[PDB]
Amino acid sequence: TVYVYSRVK
Repeated sequence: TVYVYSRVK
């Protein structure tokens, strides 16, 4: 679920 945490920024 980190894929998004890295995509957002």
